[PDB]
Amino acid sequence: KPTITKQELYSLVAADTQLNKALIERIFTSQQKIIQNALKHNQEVIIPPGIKFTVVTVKAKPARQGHNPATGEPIQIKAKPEHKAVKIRALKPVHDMLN
Amino acid sequence: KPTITKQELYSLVAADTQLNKALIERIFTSQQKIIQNALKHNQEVIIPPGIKFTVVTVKAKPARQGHNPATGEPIQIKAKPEHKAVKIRALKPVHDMLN
Repeated sequence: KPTITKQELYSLVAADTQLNKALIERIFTSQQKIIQNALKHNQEVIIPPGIKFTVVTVKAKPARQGHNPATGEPIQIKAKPEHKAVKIRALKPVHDMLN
Repeated sequence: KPTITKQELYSLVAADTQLNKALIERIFTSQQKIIQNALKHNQEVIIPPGIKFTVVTVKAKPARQGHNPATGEPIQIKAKPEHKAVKIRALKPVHDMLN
């Protein structure tokens, strides 16, 4: 049994909720933007079925200096400066989802 | 800015969509029971806004003794048995949410 896509999820929800699949997708889009707007304001969000959205800070990687092993030619890497990233954490009900 | 509770999210979605909160809650309840039922059939599922749900077999890990790096306080870590676990991975839309 293969993976269940977002678009099949919408269909499965709509049939189980007995609601218009278009209204269903309106809901998740509203959630999607609320999650987005909060994170941008460094606000954390918990969504069903128990996932926590975090804003984490990523350390800067300095610019680096190397050589091609075969040809001895130099290669370089840009410095990737420190930035903000998004982490999700499975909460209590997601761990217990198999119980 | 404080964390938005799983319950506070419902209120915000209910206002943005102009749906009643109880209608919002029935949708996510249905989404939970579909995730839960598919994972218990070892089936993968993708949910908005871009999180993938996987069932993995986690190996047994023996108990170990850690240390608070700044004080040297010992901290024991209990042994985990061989268990099945729910793993969630963030996809591109979530990792791009701050962009």
